[PDB]
Amino acid sequence: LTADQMVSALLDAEPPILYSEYDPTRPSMMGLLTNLADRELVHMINWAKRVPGFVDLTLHDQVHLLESAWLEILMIGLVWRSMEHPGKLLFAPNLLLDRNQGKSVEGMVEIFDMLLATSSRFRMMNLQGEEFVCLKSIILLNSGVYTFTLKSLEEKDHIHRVLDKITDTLIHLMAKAGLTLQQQHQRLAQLLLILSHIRHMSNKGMEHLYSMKSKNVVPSYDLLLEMLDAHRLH
Amino acid sequence: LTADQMVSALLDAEPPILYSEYDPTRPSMMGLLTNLADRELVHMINWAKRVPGFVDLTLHDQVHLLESAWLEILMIGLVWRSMEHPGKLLFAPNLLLDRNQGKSVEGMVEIFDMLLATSSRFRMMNLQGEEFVCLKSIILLNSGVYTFTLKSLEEKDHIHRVLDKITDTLIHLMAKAGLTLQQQHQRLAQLLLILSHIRHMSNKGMEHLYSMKSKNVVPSYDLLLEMLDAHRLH
Ligand SMILES: CCNCCc1ccc(CN(CC)c2cc(OC)ccc2[C@@H]2CCc3cc(O)ccc3C2)cc1
Ligand SMILES: CCNCCc1ccc(CN(CC)c2cc(OC)ccc2[C@@H]2CCc3cc(O)ccc3C2)cc1
Repeated sequence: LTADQMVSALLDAEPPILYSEYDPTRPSMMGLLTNLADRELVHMINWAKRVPGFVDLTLHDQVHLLESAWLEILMIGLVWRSMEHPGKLLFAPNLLLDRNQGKSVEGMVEIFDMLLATSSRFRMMNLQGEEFVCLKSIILLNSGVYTFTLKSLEEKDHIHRVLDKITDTLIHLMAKAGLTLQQQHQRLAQLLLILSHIRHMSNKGMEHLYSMKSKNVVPSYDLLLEMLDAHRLH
Repeated sequence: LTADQMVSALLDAEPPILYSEYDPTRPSMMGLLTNLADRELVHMINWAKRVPGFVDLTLHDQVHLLESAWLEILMIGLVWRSMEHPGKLLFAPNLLLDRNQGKSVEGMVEIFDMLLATSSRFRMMNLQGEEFVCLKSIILLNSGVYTFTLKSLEEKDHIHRVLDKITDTLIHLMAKAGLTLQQQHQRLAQLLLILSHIRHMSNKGMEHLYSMKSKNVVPSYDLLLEMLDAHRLH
């Protein structure tokens, strides 16, 4: 694929923005966030299978990547959605929350605060949609590569080749916009350093989920495999 | 500073490699690792104060950065030390451990495994010492920038300016070595993506320390401030 075709593939693969399920005519938070994220995950699977190179991996490796990255992907999506809404997190168009509304759950305002900080950072850098889809694909391919035989060596080589292709695509987007070569590598670095903070927020979020001690709230490898291991009957 | 002078400053600022304290004539693990890391932290402070731009920050902001980054810095140092020792972690020249020797502590082999994976990754990329010192400085300036007034806006602007200068330095190292422009941004991206895994390992390690429920094992803000807030009487 060319860089322009890579971008086009990623934009067309974008998942939709889902709504929270609550009667708007009625006067709770963990349940809304749980239901929303669970519905988003199904669309995640569909999106990941359209990330170029992802379906060339073994199904086992596909599951490992999604297992490691799913919460990071949910959060970067949230941060991107919330970019143009200072001080608020657009979990859904009908669920736009501020940090005060997170005080009703222990541990929530801390996570809200980091998401709000990342969204403000996105805003100051004026993150573009084309950069955002590249970053999200990078998360999917990178976050689990470190926890994977002759086959595994070939899978890791392919992942790094795709990641390199995404780097080239980000640089190409930046060159097309008229940035100097110095501005290009400076902006590439700034965007990739943000991914370390997204990892950070995900780990804090995973801590919260595991503390909930709920059977199904963290998606199992078997569930993720069931979702990814689709048949060809449709 | 020029890029060559930046590199020279970072190399000269490097901390020493400390030894574990144990009678080698005698026949335990958490205690050795605790003592070693605590002695390393004092040298960390000295090193951080020599990272160009770091001492231009407020002392409050200096402490915040070190509080967020100290375990990441310890682990990248470990991974770098262990690079030329496949399957082992060189905690110290007299404490070279394999993953089997981590099975004696619950949760240890999992952390060992991620450190070993990162060290193998360093080895395959043939990480250079000049790149390593740049990456370590990036960790110090980046890992806490998201949890910080007119003064704070100026502090964050300065941090991003220094980070941009470190990006330029990494690219300069790569250009001097004869890499193409494409190889330069591909390698920059590969190195910065590794920092997301170092964040990951640090968060898992922080989880372990907080579970220990030991008063002094996680350095307090006040302790870090006491260490950083030095007088000019020597
Ligand atoms: C798919 C498998 N089962 C998912 C079940 C599930 C998922 C998420 C949560 C809520 N959670 C866990 C980190 C959370 C908690 C907070 O304070 C404690 C603050 C913010 C959050 C996220 C922040 C990102 C985010 C993005 C979205 O797109 C949608 C929701 C959220 C909530 C509960 C249960
Ligand atoms: C400075 C303030 N007080 C520090 C007190 C302290 C620090 C560290 C640890 C041990 N720990 C916590 C993550 C650990 C535990 C493991 O399994 C459970 C495996 C590996 C580790 C690290 C891996 C990196 C690393 C690098 C070094 O340069 C030296 C040691 C280590 C151990 C205990 C107590």
